[PDB]
Amino acid sequence: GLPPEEVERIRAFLQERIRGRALEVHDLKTRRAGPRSFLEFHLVVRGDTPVEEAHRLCDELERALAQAFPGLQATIHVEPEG
Amino acid sequence: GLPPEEVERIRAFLQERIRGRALEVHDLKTRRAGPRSFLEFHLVVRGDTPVEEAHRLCDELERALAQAFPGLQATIHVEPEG
Repeated sequence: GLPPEEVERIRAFLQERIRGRALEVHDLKTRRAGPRSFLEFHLVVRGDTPVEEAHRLCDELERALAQAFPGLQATIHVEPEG
Repeated sequence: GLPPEEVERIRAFLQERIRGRALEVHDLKTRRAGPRSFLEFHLVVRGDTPVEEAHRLCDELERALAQAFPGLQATIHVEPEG
């Protein structure tokens, strides 16, 4: 897994980016493979969120994470509130 | 994989069960493990489908598949049209 400090940076980065668009990030898991790294988390959204909207958010977050954390690839599991 | 006639019955079953609730199923992958079997597929929904509704449909399809094909367990990837 990635260093705890990095995980905290990633959490803070996500929190800022999801304001008004998602409710919670949880079940966050990481692993390193040399020059590359992996992140997986559940992204909680309002139940009424359109699937397209959730998908677009995930795509944006993946791109943003890749830029801010070189080598990092994210997998995101969208979850409705409750 | 499962016997070819069975895979087609699974496909046709899904296509019926999603009438009025999703658009398409694709990329069906199957495996047998003794008396158990596994299915993975992609479920295409309208972009405006609420995330709660997509989640509920996946749970329903999983239950329906387990009843119609004893021992079969499904994993479903939701995706918006286009």
